[PDB]
Amino acid sequence: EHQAIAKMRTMIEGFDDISHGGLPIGRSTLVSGTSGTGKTLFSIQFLYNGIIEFDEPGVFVTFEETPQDIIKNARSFGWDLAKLVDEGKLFILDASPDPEGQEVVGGFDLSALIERINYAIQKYRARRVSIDSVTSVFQQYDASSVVRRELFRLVARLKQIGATTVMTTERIEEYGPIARYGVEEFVSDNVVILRNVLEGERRRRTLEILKLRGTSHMKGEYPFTITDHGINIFPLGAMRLTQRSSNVRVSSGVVRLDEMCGGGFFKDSIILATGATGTGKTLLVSRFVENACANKERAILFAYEESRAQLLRNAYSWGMDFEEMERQNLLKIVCAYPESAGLEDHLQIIKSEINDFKPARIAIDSLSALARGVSNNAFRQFVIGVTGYAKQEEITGLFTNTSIAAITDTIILLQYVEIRGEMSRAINVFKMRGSWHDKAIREFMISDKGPDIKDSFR
Amino acid sequence: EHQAIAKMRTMIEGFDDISHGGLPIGRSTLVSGTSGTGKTLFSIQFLYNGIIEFDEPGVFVTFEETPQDIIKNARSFGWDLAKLVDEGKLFILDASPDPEGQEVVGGFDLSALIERINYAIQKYRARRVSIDSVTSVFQQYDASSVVRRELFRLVARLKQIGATTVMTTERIEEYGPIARYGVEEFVSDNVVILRNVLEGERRRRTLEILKLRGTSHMKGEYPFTITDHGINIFPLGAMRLTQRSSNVRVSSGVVRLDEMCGGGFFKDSIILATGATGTGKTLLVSRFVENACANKERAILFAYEESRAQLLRNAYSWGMDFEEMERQNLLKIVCAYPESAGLEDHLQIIKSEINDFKPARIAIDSLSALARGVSNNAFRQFVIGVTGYAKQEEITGLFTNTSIAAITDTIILLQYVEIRGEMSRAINVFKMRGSWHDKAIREFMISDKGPDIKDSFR
Amino acid sequence: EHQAIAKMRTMIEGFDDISHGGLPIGRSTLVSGTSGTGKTLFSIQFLYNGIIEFDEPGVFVTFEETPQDIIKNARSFGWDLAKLVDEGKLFILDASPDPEGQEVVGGFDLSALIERINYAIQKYRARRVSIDSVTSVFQQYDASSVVRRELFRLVARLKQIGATTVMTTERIEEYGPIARYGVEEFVSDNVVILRNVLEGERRRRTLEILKLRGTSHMKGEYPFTITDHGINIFPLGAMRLTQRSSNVRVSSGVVRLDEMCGGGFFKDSIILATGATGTGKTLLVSRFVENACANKERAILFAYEESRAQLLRNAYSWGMDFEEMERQNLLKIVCAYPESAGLEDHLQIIKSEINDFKPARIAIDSLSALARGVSNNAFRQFVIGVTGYAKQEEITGLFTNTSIAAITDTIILLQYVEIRGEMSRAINVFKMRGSWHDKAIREFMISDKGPDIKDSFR
Ligand SMILES: Nc1ncnc2c1ncn2[C@@H]1O[C@H](COP(=O)(O)OP(=O)(O)OP(=O)(O)O)[C@@H](O)[C@H]1O
Ligand SMILES: Nc1ncnc2c1ncn2[C@@H]1O[C@H](COP(=O)(O)OP(=O)(O)OP(=O)(O)O)[C@@H](O)[C@H]1O
Ligand SMILES: Nc1ncnc2c1ncn2[C@@H]1O[C@H](COP(=O)(O)OP(=O)(O)OP(=O)(O)O)[C@@H](O)[C@H]1O
Ligand SMILES: Nc1ncnc2c1ncn2[C@@H]1O[C@H](COP(=O)(O)OP(=O)(O)OP(=O)(O)O)[C@@H](O)[C@H]1O
Ligand SMILES: Nc1ncnc2c1ncn2[C@@H]1O[C@H](COP(=O)(O)OP(=O)(O)OP(=O)(O)O)[C@@H](O)[C@H]1O
Ligand SMILES: Nc1ncnc2c1ncn2[C@@H]1O[C@H](COP(=O)(O)OP(=O)(O)OP(=O)(O)O)[C@@H](O)[C@H]1O
Ligand SMILES: [Mg+2]
Ligand SMILES: [Mg+2]
Ligand SMILES: [Mg+2]
Ligand SMILES: [Mg+2]
Ligand SMILES: [Mg+2]
Ligand SMILES: [Mg+2]
Repeated sequence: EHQAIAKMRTMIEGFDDISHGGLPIGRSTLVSGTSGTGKTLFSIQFLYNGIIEFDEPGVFVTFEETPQDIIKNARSFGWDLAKLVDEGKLFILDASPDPEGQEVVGGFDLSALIERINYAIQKYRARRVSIDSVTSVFQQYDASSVVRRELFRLVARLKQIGATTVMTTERIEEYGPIARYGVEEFVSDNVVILRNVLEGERRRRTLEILKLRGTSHMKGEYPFTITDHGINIFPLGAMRLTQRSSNVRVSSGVVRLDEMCGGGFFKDSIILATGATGTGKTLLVSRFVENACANKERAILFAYEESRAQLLRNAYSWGMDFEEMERQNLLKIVCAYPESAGLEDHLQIIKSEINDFKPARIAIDSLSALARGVSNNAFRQFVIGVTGYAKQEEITGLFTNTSIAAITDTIILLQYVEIRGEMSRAINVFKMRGSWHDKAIREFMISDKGPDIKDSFR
Repeated sequence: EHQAIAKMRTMIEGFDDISHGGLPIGRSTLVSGTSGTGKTLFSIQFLYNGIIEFDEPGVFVTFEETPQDIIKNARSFGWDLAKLVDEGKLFILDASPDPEGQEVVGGFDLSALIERINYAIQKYRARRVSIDSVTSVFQQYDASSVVRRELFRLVARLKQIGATTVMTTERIEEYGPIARYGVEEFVSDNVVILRNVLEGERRRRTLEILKLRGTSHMKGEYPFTITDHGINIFPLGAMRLTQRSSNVRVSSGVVRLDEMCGGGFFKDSIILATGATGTGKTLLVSRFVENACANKERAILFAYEESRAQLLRNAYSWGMDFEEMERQNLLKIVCAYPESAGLEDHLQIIKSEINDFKPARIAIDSLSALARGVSNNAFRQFVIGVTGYAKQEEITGLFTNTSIAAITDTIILLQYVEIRGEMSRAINVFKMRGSWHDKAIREFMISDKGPDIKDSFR
Repeated sequence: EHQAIAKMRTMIEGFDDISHGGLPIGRSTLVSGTSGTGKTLFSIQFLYNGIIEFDEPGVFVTFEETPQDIIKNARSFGWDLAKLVDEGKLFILDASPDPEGQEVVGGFDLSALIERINYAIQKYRARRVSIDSVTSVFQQYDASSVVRRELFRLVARLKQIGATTVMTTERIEEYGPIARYGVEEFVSDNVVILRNVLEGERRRRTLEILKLRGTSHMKGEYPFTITDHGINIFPLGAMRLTQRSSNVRVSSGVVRLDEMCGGGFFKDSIILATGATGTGKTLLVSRFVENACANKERAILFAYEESRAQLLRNAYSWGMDFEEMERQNLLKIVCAYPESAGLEDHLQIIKSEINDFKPARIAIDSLSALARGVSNNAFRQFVIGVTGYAKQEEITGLFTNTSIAAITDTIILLQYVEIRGEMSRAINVFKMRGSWHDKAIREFMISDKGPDIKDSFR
């Protein structure tokens, strides 16, 4: 209702839409998670994007890893930190100890740990601080009520200096307490929790903001993925659309099908073909993709239950010759496998290939193959993400389901009808959005040229 | 995006496809698991394959087992370690204690344990170190925050020496914490966890890489099996195929069936026969196998619900004489039992027999017998593995199911039809991939010669 | 692939098929289980069968029971130990303490416990050692990391002496850790765990080998039963068969059933009669059993729902006179009750009666009565065990099920058909294996003589 707390953009893909503008300026943040969960590179990316984009130097405090290993690990993501250290922008502070030697109590914060930090801040004019593994200095005393004053004096002193801070903490369990001692969540103003939960012999990374005092955020768990470019969080939200085309109807391979359905599929719409097995869905996918090369357009076919070479053989059996249209770079075949990764990584692969090839038509074969063994919520998230990315990029998408409906625009239903001791077939344009769709039920046969929709069942 | 961390191949079957090229060079690795889980021989195999293939000497540090027992245990797998000790390649270091004597604090790392290791490394020019049961030296003090500095100084010193290291740690629970003290996962760069989980009065071994800092890997649990040659992990992934045959259609036993189905089964395809009990599925399996001897080819029949001798009796009742074609080594019968082992063991037996006999036809009788009592995910993994190995080796496979479909290529349906107070039968080629398949529904009878597909039900 | 570890046969019924030849020679073995689970008599039987069969003397170390009580407890199983002590074969060593007195630390191993053991081994030339309740000497100090070196020096010293050793350990929980302190499973080479799990107000004993270093075994839980002769484990595995009979077809009580079904039931086959209640299944069982006395053969009827006297009354109502054929010792009736014991106890009773009477025909009435309230897996094991023992002994078996099928050879289906306001019946030989089986559906009535298969339903 009035003035709010100013925030700082982290430039991590997807985090700034979750926290409503970034992290608050001048306050600490706790990033706690179990082992192997992705919390060391969060601070690395938070420093790197701040240096590169807005030209803000930052410091990095280490407790377990030497700086050379940090630079070597960050070298795999593409970005180089040794050059930025040479330029005097970034300063890796070392507080990890010697492999041999003695100790007394393990030092103290205002002894040297905050003094060297403050000297480096006033020397490099840093704006962002990333203290990593604060649990590595409190470990020497199992004194759960004594670490409160240590964390409190650290957070208060860093607030007095006036720099944005990210702290990192370890867990033991996945859905238990937020940290080890059950103290740090009641001290830090901002809490971010990372999970790596194992269910059904598969892992799944999620991110969650627990509290930001004095401002608003999004509540719940949001999935992410560590890739070659770093952490990639997936948010939600519908931007502006240009859906009002209504006259840029495109063909659907079969001209007899386009006699039905009002004159062709809309350019920005989701088409669903459904039916039992062996009924002719891959034939419709093949027609839909192979029609695109006649207008000199690009198209991608994601196959999830066929072995490419088999697709080429069946296509040449129908008279298609995907190899020729693959030579001219008008068709791409991915030929993946459903259990090779999770639905999250599959969605990332789909988005990367769509961005790489820039097509005009997308055909995902057998969504029902991606729905075997996974949970219902994850599959629903995958379907919504794929459909939203397809409709936002103005791409005609065709999906195949083996026997969602409130999301798709057109539905073609295929089936078997037993006639006189023989198994025939039938086709039916079940629904459309904004067109007349030929309410008859006609039969068809898969000949040696393709589908041939015959007269009705009267 | 840039230069990555160089890796070292362990030559374990299936591990190099999971970790994307092996283990990182010059960094430690934690292999933690419960009792009896296969973590001692992981290090033995990691040393042995490194010596044999690439000629890299290595050292083995012991804490509980005397070297003679290690050599005697490794002798059962076929490989001999005493000769390699004589050649001066491998050096079993002993740090296990005397059965009688005294102690002070149990020694220390830089006292003698790292000094003898470093002396042996500089003496034998070793490249691979396998410290086994590091928990056997930290046990004397229940000081969970004090073992952190010990493990850290060990890992850092071994990194300074610059050798690839594999450490071994014990657990108490299966799905609880990664190790005993909840510390070692936050110290070591690489974590590998082995499980031996008991569910439904059956055991199942799985392997999982939890984190590799600075590189990529596969996430989740992957099953393995300890055999006469060592650990045999089962990866995933489809290599190059030669599916584009389309012309090397083979017969299907019954020439009347080959009048249907377009002219025979394809050479590289999966055939599924389905129906209720008593409808004649083993008859089709018998015809399919006994056709192969007419062209002087090899064929295997995996029986899972019949007692060999009963198969012989029923075959002689149909006129097959399996002894004659078994005497010429053109037919092999396995005669196994479903609850005698798990699905991974069954798949390993199938693969070993296929590799041993080099056949052209595989007939697995009653997949529905293997699916009783097991979980759904394990059965799906078994089906995909068997089908992938069959289609990779260019082998015609016939599977029997008693009343999957998206993986098979042809489907034959059998059923009962009650006509005029009598129970008849019928046949129906339900689907095919890349052929015309005679959409009629005809009856057949199991006479004293075999099946006789009669006219239609009009 | 090469030379393996030599093993020693324990001669316990069923254990030598699980561990592939017995226990390894010269190494310890941990037998841990909760209270009342059957681990004291395991060592007693391991010593006794070694003395009796292979003429190997042994020693028995006691910690809580005086030797006189051990002899008195072993006297109930039939075997006598006092005679073997007199002959100088068995030596029951005593280490249990005095009911009154003092102590210092509770002694020590190399003080007297291993020295008296070694003296007895060198005196009696013993080969087998059975130390019982090793937890009774480490109990005085709750020092879970200090018992490790004690167990280690005990196992190493016993290996140096060179005798096969069986140790016994206690638990508190059923599916928790293997022992009390979570140490002994990481020390001993061989681990055997006994369970006595309570589920559904019933107990069930199982056995499991967890690890044998350097050799192979069976993985999972295997049920056993303590009887008058000792522990009796139930393994799996199909030996040689003589199923190729095909010409010894026996009659089926009703001759009108025998012009159907090809000429009679096969002599070594499993017959299943199924249908609703009140349909006439016990009549078929009665005919099947009472046919056997006409050829002067033996037959057993296991009744599980009816009540002896009632069977006699209904048989005399049908004209059977079971008392006369019982007087000549050609018929035996068991007259048990389903909830009187567990499925393993029922299977053991069935096997004992079959071995005792040496019959030619078994009729188990109402398998569906044994399947009420039990789990699915245990019932499946019961069915497979009964069928395998019946087919291995060359015994014709008839089973009754009230409305499996992939294991039985013939199926007779019985039902109700409502005709014109009256409830009739029908019969149908649903399936056979290796014979022609009269595919019609005929009716029958239960008259005052027996069944009368009438004409068909056309
Ligand atoms: N280039 C990469 N591509 C894919 N995944 C990567 C890549 N680099 C690292 N990873 C993954 O990211 C994770 C590494 O996380 P990071 O080391 O930054 O923190 P952390 O392991 O959670 O920290 P800590 O070890 O202190 O608990 C691992 O799961 C690793 O497999
Ligand atoms: N040359 C051909 N002549 C006749 N029919 C053919 C030919 N090639 C393929 N078919 C037909 O292809 C059908 C197999 O199904 P199809 O490959 O069209 O996939 P789908 O049922 O749409 O879906 P899915 O790929 O998920 O099984 C069979 O019914 C078969 O008749
Ligand atoms: N030749 C073999 N064939 C099959 N299984 C074997 C063979 N040799 C050993 N095994 C099995 O491998 C396992 C032995 O594992 P290994 O001795 O390498 O380590 P571990 O038992 O996990 O170690 P620790 O005892 O320290 O916990 C056991 O399950 C054993 O039954
Ligand atoms: N000599 C024979 N004459 C007539 N019918 C026979 C003969 N031998 C076997 N049969 C037939 O065999 C059938 C038994 O089924 P079959 O052994 O063919 O297996 P299936 O139904 O394909 O599957 P399953 O392996 O589950 O039994 C019976 O219906 C019976 O009619
Ligand atoms: N003759 C017998 N018939 C049937 N069951 C018997 C017979 N004798 C003993 N049992 C049963 O066997 C078990 C006795 O086991 P045993 O005394 O050998 O060891 P344990 O009870 O497991 O040992 P501990 O008391 O040290 O825990 C009891 O369940 C007892 O009821
Ligand atoms: N003397 C009789 N006259 C006519 N019918 C009789 C006579 N005795 C018995 N029955 C018949 O016995 C039937 C009862 O079923 P029956 O005792 O044959 O067992 P079942 O249905 O095969 O199985 P279960 O004994 O397991 O319930 C009744 O339908 C009844 O008609
Ligand atoms: Mg880290
Ligand atoms: Mg398809
Ligand atoms: Mg070990
Ligand atoms: Mg069969
Ligand atoms: Mg006892
Ligand atoms: Mg009855």
